[PDB]
Order: sequence, then C-alpha cells, then structure tokens
Amino acid sequence: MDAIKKKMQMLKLDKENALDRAEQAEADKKAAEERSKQLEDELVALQKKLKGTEDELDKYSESLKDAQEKLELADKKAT
Amino acid sequence: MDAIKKKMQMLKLDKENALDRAEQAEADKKAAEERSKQLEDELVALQKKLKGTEDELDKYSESLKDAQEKLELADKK
Repeated sequence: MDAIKKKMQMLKLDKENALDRAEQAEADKKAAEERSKQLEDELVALQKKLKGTEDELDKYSESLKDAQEKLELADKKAT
Repeated sequence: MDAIKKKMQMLKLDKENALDRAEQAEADKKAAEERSKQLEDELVALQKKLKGTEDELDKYSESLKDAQEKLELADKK
C-alpha cells in the first residue's frame, strides 16, 4: 500500500481507538455516579436511624433520672 | 499544499480531538469513582457511631431495669 494511504489508515484507526476509550470511560463514570447516589441514600437512612437511637437514649436517661429520684425519696424509711 | 496533505491534516485533527475527549472522560471517571470511595468511608464511620450509641442505650436499659427492680423492693416493704 502507498505510504501516504497507510498513514491515513493508521490515523483513522487511532481516532476510533480513542473514541472507544471515551465511550467506555463515560459509561464507567455514569456507573460510579449511580453508585454514589445510592450510597448517599444509604447515609441518609442511617442518619435517621441514629437520630432515632439518640432520642431513645435520652428517654432512658430521663426515666433513669426519675427512678433514682424516687428511690431516694422511697428508701427514706427502709427501717 | 495538496489536497492529500490537507486531508491528512484533517485526519490528524480528528485524532487529536478524539484523544482529548478520551482523556477528559477518563479524568471524570476517576473523580467520580473517588467520590464513591469517599462515601463508602463516611458510611463505615457512621455505622461505627451508631453501634456505639446502641451500646450506650443497652447500658441505660439495664440500669433502668435494675432501678425498677429496686423500686419494687421499696414498695414491697
């Protein structure tokens, strides 16, 4: 094949190989973005579960405070 | 310049443009995947915080139950 024609064939092949690289990276990028969206949703659900747990801890801490409160007034006459 | 040298020039241009797009795309993929990794670490850390909170909650439930047991002893006297 003529040298000039061969060079042109190679430039075309190089372009195609690069477009293929871009297509694959763009697909991988979209995949990562979707994974990140799902992870953000997991973090929000977990944060809500933690908030619920902290609220319950406060409820227990308050109830315990009342109990130790009543226990003192109670054991006033253990004899 | 001949049309043959000119066509060759346009082909070299198409190639450079495709390569530029490929490199930008690979850089965006890298950045996106790093963000996913960052979120994964935030999740591990949050799960650890929740576990520690659930452990403290168990500690208080046990103490409250014990104080209720003792309060029963008081009344039952």
